Amino acid sequence: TLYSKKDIVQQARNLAKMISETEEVDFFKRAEAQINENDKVSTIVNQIKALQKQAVNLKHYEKHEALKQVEAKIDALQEELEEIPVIQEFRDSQMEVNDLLQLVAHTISNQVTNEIITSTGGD
Amino acid sequence: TLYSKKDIVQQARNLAKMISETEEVDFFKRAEAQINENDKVSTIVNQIKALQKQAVNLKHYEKHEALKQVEAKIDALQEELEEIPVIQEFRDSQMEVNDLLQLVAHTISNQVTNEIITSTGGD
Repeated sequence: TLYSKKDIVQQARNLAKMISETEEVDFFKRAEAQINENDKVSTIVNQIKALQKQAVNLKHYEKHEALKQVEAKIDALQEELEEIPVIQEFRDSQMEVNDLLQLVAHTISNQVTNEIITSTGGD
Repeated sequence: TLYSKKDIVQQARNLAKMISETEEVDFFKRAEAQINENDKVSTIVNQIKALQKQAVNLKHYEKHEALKQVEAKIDALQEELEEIPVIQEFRDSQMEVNDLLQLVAHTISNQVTNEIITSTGGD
């Protein structure tokens, strides 16, 4: 009997659980732990939050010129955030995990095509 | 010990082999067999081929007006091709397989995030 879509979904979840037990995701997890504890990241994320609250207010009241300044402040803070060591580590771990996922997707896609070819021969 | 990228790739290939043994891919395979044997599809695909050969020639010699006619002929034939029953079946099977693959990708992506959350808690 053929695998049902339901079987495949369960098997895909099993693959994901193993993917979550790779050095890549292990890196992402400890990196994430470090940015949740870093004080500088906390200070900056809060300031950004506060400014985004003002932004919504300024646009409501159509304070365009004032909005531009708040937006400049947010851009300034976001770039500062990315300069932070633990943030750089986090971004690096994110990429490692996203690249791994893409590899899995390509592998699955390419293997399916191979299996279909070996079974049919292509059209 | 954590799974290595290599382990994951192998496991992804195993998932693909099972995916290739679903009703979806089984549908794609018998649909593909039918268009490779259909005479009308063969006639049209060959005519399209021949015209694409003329197209390359016309553009080389810069026969723009003439190229436009050859391109119109190709469009006419392609649409005729899609009207063919066995082709409609093939397109339907292709979608079933592509939708299944997308589901697998989403499932893997969403389960990884869940596993990371249950292990860390998110950032």
